[PDB]
Amino acid sequence: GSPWSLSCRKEQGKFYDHLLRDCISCASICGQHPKQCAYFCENKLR
Repeated sequence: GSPWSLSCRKEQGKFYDHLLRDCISCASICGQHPKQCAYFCENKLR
């Protein structure tokens, strides 16, 4: 269905950035990440 197939899982939490077409993490960008990674370090959680 979706284009989510070339993603990579190095840690427990991660995500796929379309605009980048690559697999980006959420913990590595804590504090300066999109809304998708809000569940890691943001109002959604912290």
